[PDB]
Amino acid sequence: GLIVDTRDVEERVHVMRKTKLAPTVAHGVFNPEFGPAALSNKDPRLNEGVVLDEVIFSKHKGDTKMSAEDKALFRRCAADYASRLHSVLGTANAPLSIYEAIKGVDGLDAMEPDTAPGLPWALQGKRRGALIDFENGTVGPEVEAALKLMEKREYKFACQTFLKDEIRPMEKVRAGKTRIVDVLPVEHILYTRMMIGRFCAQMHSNNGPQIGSAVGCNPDVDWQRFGTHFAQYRNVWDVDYSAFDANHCSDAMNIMFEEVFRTEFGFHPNAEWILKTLVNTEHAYENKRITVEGGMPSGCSATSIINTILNNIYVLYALRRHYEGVELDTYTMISYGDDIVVASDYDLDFEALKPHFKSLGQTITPADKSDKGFVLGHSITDVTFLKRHFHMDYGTGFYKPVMASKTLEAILSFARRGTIQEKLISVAGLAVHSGPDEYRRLFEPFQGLFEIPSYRSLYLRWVNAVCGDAAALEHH
Repeated sequence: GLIVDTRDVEERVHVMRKTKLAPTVAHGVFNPEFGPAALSNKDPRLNEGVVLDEVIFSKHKGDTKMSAEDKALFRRCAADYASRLHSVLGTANAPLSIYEAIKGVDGLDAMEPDTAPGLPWALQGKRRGALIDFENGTVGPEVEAALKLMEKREYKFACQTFLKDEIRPMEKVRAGKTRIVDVLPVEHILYTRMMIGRFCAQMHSNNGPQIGSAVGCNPDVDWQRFGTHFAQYRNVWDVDYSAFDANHCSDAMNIMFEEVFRTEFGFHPNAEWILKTLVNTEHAYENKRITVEGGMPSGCSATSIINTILNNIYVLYALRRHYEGVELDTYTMISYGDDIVVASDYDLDFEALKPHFKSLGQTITPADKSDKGFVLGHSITDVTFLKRHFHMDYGTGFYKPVMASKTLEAILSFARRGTIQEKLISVAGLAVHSGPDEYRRLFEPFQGLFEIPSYRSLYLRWVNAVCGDAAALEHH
């Protein structure tokens, strides 16, 4: 986005912290080229000249203003995608009750009871639980007051910059490439969920190529569904973006919000309004207040869904800006945020699409760097989606999500104190797909210290998850 103003204020919003990640027994064995991101400017690992503040906001290099002709085309694309989306999902998009927004509904998890509350609550020493009764699904006086301002469209707010405590490749760690979470006030998240939580739950429940979204999918069971679909096309491309979320221009955001969340599609008039509050935002970092025009805040409610919707419209837009007669059936795709897989029987020239994506402020390049240009002929077995490859399981003939061993090793090398056992059971679910031998090697360091699921048990669990009938047939 475009930083239009920077100012210093009296109130200091703390951002520096201590990492909660520590090495595990596997770290000494795998020696991963990864480490916890720097959470302080004083971190000795940072390179000379690295100012955490600056690096974090360096992604904002402008808000691309689209021509009248391009915005008209973009609206047509947004409306065409919206037509497909609501045709598949239906129009039961009315507001969620306060209780439902807090507790959740089928397809939408409940809100986090103890995560950051945002501003100005964090400066007042108030935690989320002091504002909302998460057990009974009710809100206190402070939130109630804020909701009234939102119903009247008079609500104002500032985002709290939060450093993401996570593992990253060391090269990025040293460069100070610590990612962030733009924490919005809890009442804002609550109201956003009230306005579009219904729609979000439905998108989760209907994930797939038809609506171009993988948000809410379960790789274990869905890779077979996604794999068989894409294996049917002549060409498959996996695209990479640079700062996808930060480079969404205000024109694209506003237009998308205007065409997708219309009252005629079952949404309350305030759904478009609350989403639009995300376009021009104020961010607090220590004593600084930075105003940014354009770009999607990080971690805001429905972030994955919004980014995925934009990704779908971007592809339709770019193809139509280059070719004539392009429609939704000209190609097929699936995306999760900035992650994306596109396919078509037509020999689409993605290299030529670069300038068209640039008109949106987005920079695309092939996911496969062993080629300074897009090529034809790739298949579903050559792409990576959600950090997973599409491999055929020889035992069943079903596709399974396989993660790179270097990635798994890195994941296994660090953990928050007291969570290792639970983390291992989770990663085991990801590692089973790498096969018996690699599975054994990856968990070898933990043997005897923690309970490691047998490869056999996880494989059987997976077969039934992907196809219950197949699991049953094996018993005739």
